[PDB]
Amino acid sequence: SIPSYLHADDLGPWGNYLQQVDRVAPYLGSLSRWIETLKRPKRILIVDVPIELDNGTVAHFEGYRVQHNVSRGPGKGGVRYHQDVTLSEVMALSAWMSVKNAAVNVPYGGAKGGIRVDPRKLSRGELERVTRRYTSEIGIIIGPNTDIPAPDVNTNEQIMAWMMDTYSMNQGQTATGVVTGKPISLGGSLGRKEATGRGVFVVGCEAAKKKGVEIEGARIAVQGFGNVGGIAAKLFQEAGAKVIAVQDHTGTIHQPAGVDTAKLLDHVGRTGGVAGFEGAEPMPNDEFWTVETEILIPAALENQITEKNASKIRTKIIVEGANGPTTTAADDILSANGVLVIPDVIANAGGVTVSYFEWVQTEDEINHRLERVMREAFAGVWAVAEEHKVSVRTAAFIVACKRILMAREMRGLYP
Amino acid sequence: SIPSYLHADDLGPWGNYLQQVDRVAPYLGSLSRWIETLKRPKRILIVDVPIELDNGTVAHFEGYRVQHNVSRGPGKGGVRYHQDVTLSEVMALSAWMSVKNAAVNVPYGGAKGGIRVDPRKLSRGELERVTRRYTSEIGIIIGPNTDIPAPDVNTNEQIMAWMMDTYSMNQGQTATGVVTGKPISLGGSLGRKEATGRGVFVVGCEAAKKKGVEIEGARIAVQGFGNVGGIAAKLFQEAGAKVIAVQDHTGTIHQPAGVDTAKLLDHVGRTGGVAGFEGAEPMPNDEFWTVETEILIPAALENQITEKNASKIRTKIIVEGANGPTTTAADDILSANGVLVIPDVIANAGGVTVSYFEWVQWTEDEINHRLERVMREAFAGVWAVAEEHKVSVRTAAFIVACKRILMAREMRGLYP
Amino acid sequence: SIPSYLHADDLGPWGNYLQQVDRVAPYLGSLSRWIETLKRPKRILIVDVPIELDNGTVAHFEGYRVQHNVSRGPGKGGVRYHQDVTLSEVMALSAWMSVKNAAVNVPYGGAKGGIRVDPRKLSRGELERVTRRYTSEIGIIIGPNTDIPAPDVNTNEQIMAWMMDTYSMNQGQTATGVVTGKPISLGGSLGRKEATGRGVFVVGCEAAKKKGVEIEGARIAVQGFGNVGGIAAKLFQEAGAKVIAVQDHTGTIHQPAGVDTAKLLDHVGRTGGVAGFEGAEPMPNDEFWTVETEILIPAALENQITEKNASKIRTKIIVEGANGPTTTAADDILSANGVLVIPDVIANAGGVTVSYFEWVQTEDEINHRLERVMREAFAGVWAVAEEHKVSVRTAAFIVACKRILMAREMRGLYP
Amino acid sequence: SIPSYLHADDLGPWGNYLQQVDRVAPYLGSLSRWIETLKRPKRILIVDVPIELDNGTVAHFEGYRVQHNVSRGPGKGGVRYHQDVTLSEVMALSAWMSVKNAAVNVPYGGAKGGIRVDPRKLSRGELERVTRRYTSEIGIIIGPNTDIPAPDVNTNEQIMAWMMDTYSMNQGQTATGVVTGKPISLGGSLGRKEATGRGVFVVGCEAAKKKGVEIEGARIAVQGFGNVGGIAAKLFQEAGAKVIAVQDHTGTIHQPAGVDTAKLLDHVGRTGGVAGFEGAEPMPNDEFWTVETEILIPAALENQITEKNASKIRTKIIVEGANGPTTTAADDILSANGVLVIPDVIANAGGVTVSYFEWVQWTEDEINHRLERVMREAFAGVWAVAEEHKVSVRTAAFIVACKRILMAREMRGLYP
Ligand SMILES: NC(=O)c1ccc[n+]([C@@H]2O[C@H](COP(=O)([O-])OP(=O)(O)OC[C@H]3O[C@@H](n4cnc5c(N)ncnc54)[C@H](O)[C@@H]3O)[C@@H](O)[C@H]2O)c1
Ligand SMILES: NC(=O)c1ccc[n+]([C@@H]2O[C@H](COP(=O)([O-])OP(=O)(O)OC[C@H]3O[C@@H](n4cnc5c(N)ncnc54)[C@H](O)[C@@H]3O)[C@@H](O)[C@H]2O)c1
Ligand SMILES: NC(=O)c1ccc[n+]([C@@H]2O[C@H](COP(=O)([O-])OP(=O)(O)OC[C@H]3O[C@@H](n4cnc5c(N)ncnc54)[C@H](O)[C@@H]3O)[C@@H](O)[C@H]2O)c1
Ligand SMILES: NC(=O)c1ccc[n+]([C@@H]2O[C@H](COP(=O)([O-])OP(=O)(O)OC[C@H]3O[C@@H](n4cnc5c(N)ncnc54)[C@H](O)[C@@H]3O)[C@@H](O)[C@H]2O)c1
Ligand SMILES: O=C(O)CCC(=O)C(=O)O
Ligand SMILES: O=C(O)CCC(=O)C(=O)O
Ligand SMILES: O=C(O)CCC(=O)C(=O)O
Ligand SMILES: O=C(O)CCC(=O)C(=O)O
Repeated sequence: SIPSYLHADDLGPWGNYLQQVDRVAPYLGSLSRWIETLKRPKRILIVDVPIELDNGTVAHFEGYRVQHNVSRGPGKGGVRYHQDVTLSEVMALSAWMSVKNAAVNVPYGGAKGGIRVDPRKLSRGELERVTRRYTSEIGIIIGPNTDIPAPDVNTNEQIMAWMMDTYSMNQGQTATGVVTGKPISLGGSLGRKEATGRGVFVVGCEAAKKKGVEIEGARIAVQGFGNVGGIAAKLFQEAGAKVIAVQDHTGTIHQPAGVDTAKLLDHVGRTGGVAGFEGAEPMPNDEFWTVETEILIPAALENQITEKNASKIRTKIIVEGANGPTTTAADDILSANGVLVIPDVIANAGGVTVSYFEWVQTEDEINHRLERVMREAFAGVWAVAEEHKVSVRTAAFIVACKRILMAREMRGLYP
Repeated sequence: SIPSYLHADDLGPWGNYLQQVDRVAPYLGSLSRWIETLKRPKRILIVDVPIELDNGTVAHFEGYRVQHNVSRGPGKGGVRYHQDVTLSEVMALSAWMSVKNAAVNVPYGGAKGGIRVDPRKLSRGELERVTRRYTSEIGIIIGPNTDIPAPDVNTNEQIMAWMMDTYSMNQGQTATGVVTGKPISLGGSLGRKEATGRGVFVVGCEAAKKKGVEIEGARIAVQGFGNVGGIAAKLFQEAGAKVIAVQDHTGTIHQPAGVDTAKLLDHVGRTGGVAGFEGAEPMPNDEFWTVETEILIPAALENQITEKNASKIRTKIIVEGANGPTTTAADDILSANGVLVIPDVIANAGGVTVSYFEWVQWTEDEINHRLERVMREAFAGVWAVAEEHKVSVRTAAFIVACKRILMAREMRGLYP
Repeated sequence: SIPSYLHADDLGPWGNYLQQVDRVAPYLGSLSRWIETLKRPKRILIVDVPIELDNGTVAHFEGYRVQHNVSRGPGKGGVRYHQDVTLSEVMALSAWMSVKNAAVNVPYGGAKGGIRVDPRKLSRGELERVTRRYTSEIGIIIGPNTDIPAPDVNTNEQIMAWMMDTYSMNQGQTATGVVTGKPISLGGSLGRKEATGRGVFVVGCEAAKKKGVEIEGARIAVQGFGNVGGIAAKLFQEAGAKVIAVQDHTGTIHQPAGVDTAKLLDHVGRTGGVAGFEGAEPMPNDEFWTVETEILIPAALENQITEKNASKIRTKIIVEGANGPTTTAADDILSANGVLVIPDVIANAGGVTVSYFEWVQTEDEINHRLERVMREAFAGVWAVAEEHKVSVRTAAFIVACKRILMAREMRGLYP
Repeated sequence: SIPSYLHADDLGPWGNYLQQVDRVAPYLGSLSRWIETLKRPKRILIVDVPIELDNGTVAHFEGYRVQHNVSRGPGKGGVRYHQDVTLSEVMALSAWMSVKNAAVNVPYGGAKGGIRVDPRKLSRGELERVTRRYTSEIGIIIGPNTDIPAPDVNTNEQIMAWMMDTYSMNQGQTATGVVTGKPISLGGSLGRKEATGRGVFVVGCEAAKKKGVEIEGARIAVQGFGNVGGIAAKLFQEAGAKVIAVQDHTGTIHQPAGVDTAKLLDHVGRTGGVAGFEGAEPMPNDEFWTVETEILIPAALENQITEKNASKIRTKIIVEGANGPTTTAADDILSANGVLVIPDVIANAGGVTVSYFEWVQWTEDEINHRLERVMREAFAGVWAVAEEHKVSVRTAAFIVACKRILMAREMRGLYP
């Protein structure tokens, strides 16, 4: 049964997560007794985030920090700034953290934050004030040893610096370990910046090996061209693939010869989106999903590959950079159509893997260890998929949830 | 706008509270720029409360602690165990705490807790385990100097004792100030246990003087016969009133000679409700609202006097012991019909008043004498404001309370 | 069943305390279920207290803090420095604290401290160093809101000042509420210094009314002439009584005319004890107990009125200033001889009552409220004794233990 | 002088420890002035552990946590559940932790915990409640940076999980570092679980080299077949040795061909002990000590090799898996009989060594490979000391450890 604070016909991403839980249920053996633990976050914190606007009036924004499961260790997970941030969305994101963390076996529980705001509508000062007030409000449950935030959509090294500074001033001492994804002047690295994109690239290459797809001249489509999508695209072109189609919030472009990802990155950084890129042609947004490719990389927001457009997708491999881009109804259609789907909770875990590295701590040393971690987790999940004759997503959930509920099992209930 | 985590077609009591806020808006003056602070709780904590049931299976209950506003001091407010506990309801209850605390001028912010559970369905052990797990889950935001819980619907000295012990054991030291409503053996009193009901009685008498109603012979109806309703009814009969009708969750009883509250209290204690009481007749639940009285006392749950039944009410004074029992639509109808309505946020504040006396530390009589006097003073103050602005006592109570709460916000400012 | 860390043949005062608990068991009713709580201290802390001696060598002393029961509130109770301090003794003293605190109804659990040292064998420097090391070592379980020490045998305002300072310096801030019995300069009072003796005097007068003993001309004998004994004798002489026999660790003196208590106080202060006092005749220690009196006040150490000498006693009232001066075998003998015995756990509760007054914070007003509390506590216990046909001691335990165990019952067990 | 809270005629294991300290006294040099530090634990905490039994009765158990010496670092040491747990035993166990941690040079002081309880007499629910109440009571002095418990007799990864969870719920955050010996799901390893038994095997092979004893074909007798005894016997059989006699609390078995340790471990798991094992013959308990072996491994409880049975032992090497299994009087007898005794404070330090590894953040084989190396090197260092002073390995081990502990005490000094 769903919690009374949610509406059953308005479950958003959390409704998808719950479907993914139902699908792993038959594979949990005696851990089944504990399955409801997956459907109930330990801690939901909803905080008022009031600031004085530049125009003189007071503005109130919804801030969230959800700790979904911390059986295995302190909470870990990013912070989203987006106009569509909601309780149900932050809950789902915190759950996929719990599952991805268990799946790649980092000693972290899952947590997530969000502010319901479009940062484009705020001045730089307003953005800073919102960030600091939010960090003050959630300070009561975060900390280097308790719950460690990180970037997500519309947040970045600057937002993390403001968070780290605010928490430090509040507490009275510099605490670099309270957030990851920090600027290098404060402890972070170019390693962490490209970690998520690089993980996506690595597991996409491992899947291509399985699917018999050659990376040289492989057609790639990417949704999103920010921290995850932009980096994944850069690495695939550098591997000799052709990134032939990109869609973001500003529109869609198309380049049969493959875009110059370097120039497109600079263009995205200069205008805020791919629309207007000189080295490509504009394309209707719907046509993006029908462009024939070898690999499709959803790396924008959730619920993008759905019952509605899944059948018209013509690709060999989907590699989920985004959290929850694909629904379970879509999974079924894509499988029936012979598409290999590499799940978010495996594919995008590069970020939290290096976040772990940053929390504990060449650039090549880091990356080579990450690539090892990502291949090994992929290898393991693949073996579980083969063993139980299930999709890679289900297999990922088998591995992650067995680790989560065994922790619950051993820890027990008090009292 | 309303927060995105609520639905507009499902606001519960929070919707009623927002309407009450709209009505104080014209009276805030320069503090109007802060009015949205009243519509946004500072802190919403929702916790999982898992236990193993006696039967071997794991059960998960919804737990809540909402700190609506702490501009003026630490959080203060009860914990409700009820099957219809929801986010919006605990939100509304915590907001009424902020207002009532500012109205009677105790240095507490408003907070409230809830567990979505029917205690009737739980064994005594299960109820303990639920209470302890809840307490350990919200431990991170409560404490004797931070947020202090107390009883509410279906909770009592035993539930409070369990919360206090749990918190103490988690913290590693006895912390008797972490909750109020404690049993005598842990720092509480019979004073606090009858405080809210006594506050209702005192305030109802002050109102009766204003409307020219004599207490001796006066007909009283009471919805709810628990901690608040039972004591209120008991005190009114002892003052010479006739409690002629009682409704609770088990049924409605009617007795024009006035019930023996001593015997009815005992009956509710043995059986669980007023249903089946010897000294009365059973009456249809809807009919309860139509019984002619001098004073009607809703002391059960919220949203009980509505546009559906407000025109049918025949009484001179409503004194709200319950939180949120009357909607703003009902207010308009009752006022049109010349009914005097004394708002919850004044009438039921006797509890948090003596809760303050428990937390901060004189005979019981002396303690009651100060309580009675505190309630009289706050009533007279709110009444003076009602006359000043020619508004209802509810609006005046909000004028007084929100001016205190928002001036605190104004002075504290925003950081950064 | 006694704990394994004690020896049955070597129980010391704990053995007497256990017999007292057995004597209250028939009167607990439904609270009998919890009676073992009285028999088991929540917390025993034994600490090494090493210092460097003046002679250049290292000395190790035994330090103790026992928290017997904290159901009703934070621990409260004094610290004894004495060569015969032992685990069993500190346990017993902490348990009498719990009981007296509930009998007089202050919101404190029972606790006690001790250092097995004879201060007469230490220089002032050494005594200070021992006091400070001991405070640092037990720091982890004491504090203004947790456990509040106080004086007892061979400790006083100077020991308390050192304890308070050490704790403040360890914690980084002045914390005056960490102990009671402080010097005036640090928050304390003459009211607290005389509180225990005054309580003994008050209660003694209430018993005298019950037994028809006139204070005017009454013969008083006091064992111990320290903080408790000295002050009680002083108040009784001021009330017109004759203090005719005093015994302390240095000897016994006798003065049928009644000693000048003021001069004897001065003499003890200068020489260390009553021995050699000019205004009295020396007398064998054993003969002390046979001197006929109206009121006998044991205000020294425990186990002083026993099966061996109880039959020899010729007095009308015994008022216990000391903790546990009278064994249960002695109670029975005394009972049979028509001697009224007013128990320690009522008679000496003046200290903790004004200690409470100190912990929360005129002198005449402060004493006027000490006297009212003591009379009301005495009348209440007297009522219970008559109601149940039991001794005053048993009645005091009835009142105290019903309050202690009802707090236990209500708090329950977690888990 | 012994502390007044102990009896000279009832010192238990603590008395044996003191004899051991006396034997190292001539070798301390200038650090002699601090010898009494070895004989006085910094901190003894004894706690009441009340629970409600399944039959409705309140039961009180004795809980202990003794922090013997923390000059060199945070406290580290196991928790024993046993019916003969006593103050003197937990003191002795804490002190051997101090010594072994210094001997193998891990940055931990010595501590130990226990509950005087026979787990066989409690249900699983009762055992859990005891564990949790104990953890909440000793919480005030344990923590990941303060004092980190671990397994010992009758405790294990399930007990560790419960301690960890309790401490985390009390503190309000997951704290996986508060204990070691955790299950894999909570951060523990198979390396840690086999660690002590493995270190016993490693040093046993290091002594076998010194004595020219071939592991292949060597006769082994083990007392105790739990976490230490079981894994040690397995590792020896896998190295070609024959495990010919096993004694545990249920009895003694004999098998001159060498037991299948895999099948015996399974039997012990299923029935609780070695009694009834089909693959061997029953044998009188006292005869266990007279069986001729190459290697004898006491891996049960203390005081098993004494004046009484020492002259009867026919073996080449004794390797102490247990804490304090051998008295000083037995030591002398064994030395005169040419038996080589490898002491507990070196031989069983494998656990704390990997406990350190767990607490701090390589495959399971690299973990083991590092364990093997540190154990060989610590053995070789103590051996060099023993030959330097012409003393036993036990005395040499104390020389190494006590010099390090007392130098730490010397530098830190006394405050004030
Ligand atoms: N370390 C990380 O940053 C990390 C780790 C794991 C998963 N993720 C997930 O990866 C995804 C992207 O994260 P980011 O860090 O790249 O965000 P980012 O803010 O750098 O860029 C976000 C991208 O999403 C696109 N987008 C937004 N709304 C869109 C719409 N309606 N239609 C199409 N595209 C739209 C934007 O145009 C932009 O390209 C999110 O799902 C995030 O949760 C991020
Ligand atoms: N100190 C306090 O307990 C306190 C303080 C201030 C306000 N209040 C308010 O007073 C009211 C009652 O508090 P309590 O402490 O009396 O609770 P209580 O649990 O002692 O009893 C509650 C009463 O409500 C009645 N009730 C429940 N459902 C009903 C229904 N559907 N129809 C009619 N009656 C119904 C129950 O039968 C019972 O008589 C609540 O609104 C509570 O918020 C209580
Ligand atoms: N606030 C308090 O100080 C307080 C409160 C309650 C109870 N008590 C009890 O009162 C008693 C005395 O307390 P104090 O504070 O007066 O101690 P104190 O150290 O001021 O004087 C103690 C007295 O005991 C005497 N004494 C010691 N050994 C003796 C022996 N073998 N024979 C005879 N006399 C001996 C000493 O000579 C001295 O007169 C103790 O039992 C203490 O626990 C003290
Ligand atoms: N990591 C560890 O577990 C660890 C580390 C270092 C030292 N030790 C020591 O090793 C010994 C056991 O460790 P464990 O972890 O194996 O305990 P365990 O509880 O797994 O098994 C204990 C063994 O002792 C046996 N035993 C109990 N009483 C006995 C008796 N009277 N006669 C003969 N055998 C008896 C039991 O039958 C069982 O075989 C203890 O001395 C413990 O302190 C354990
Ligand atoms: O780096 C992290 O902590 C994880 C970032 C995140 O939220 C994600 O993996 O989606
Ligand atoms: O006494 C308190 O602190 C809270 C009482 C309460 O919950 C209420 O006033 O409704
Ligand atoms: O003042 C106190 O806290 C108690 C003094 C004391 O030790 C006693 O009452 O015996
Ligand atoms: O793992 C540890 O901390 C040590 C276990 C223990 O108590 C021992 O070595 O005997």
